[PDB]
Amino acid sequence: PKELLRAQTNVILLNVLKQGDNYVYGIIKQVKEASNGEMELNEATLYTIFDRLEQDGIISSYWGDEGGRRKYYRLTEIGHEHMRLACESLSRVDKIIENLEANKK
Ligand SMILES: *CC(=O)Nc1ccc2sc3ccccc3c(=O)c2c1
Repeated sequence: PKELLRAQTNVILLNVLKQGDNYVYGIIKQVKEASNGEMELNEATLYTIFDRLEQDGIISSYWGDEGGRRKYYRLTEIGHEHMRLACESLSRVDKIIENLEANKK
C-alpha cells in the first residue's frame, strides 16, 4: 500500500542528506536528476516529511550564510544508524526470498 512507498521515500531522502547537507530546491532536483526525471517531489510534501524526521531526531535544521535566509538539513547521528538498519534489513530479506525459492526443488 502507501506505507511501503512512504518507507521508501524516507530511505532515499535520508541519502541525499547522507552525502552532504542540503536544502529542498536542491534536494528536490537532486532526486529528480537521480531519477532521470521520474521522481518529482513537492516543496510541501518534502517539508512535512522533514518535519516528522526532525521531530523524531532523525535530522536537524540550521541556517546558512548571506543574501537571504536558507534552511539546511543534515544527517544526524541516530539517523545514520537508521539508514543502515534499513540497509541490514535488505541483507536478510534478500537472501530469505531466494532460500524460499530453494526450499522447493
Ligand atoms: C543500504 C541499503 O541497502 N538500503 C536500501 C536499499 C534498497 C531499499 S528498497 C526499499 C523499498 C521500499 C521500502 C524500503 C526500502 C529500503 O529500506 C531499502 C534500503
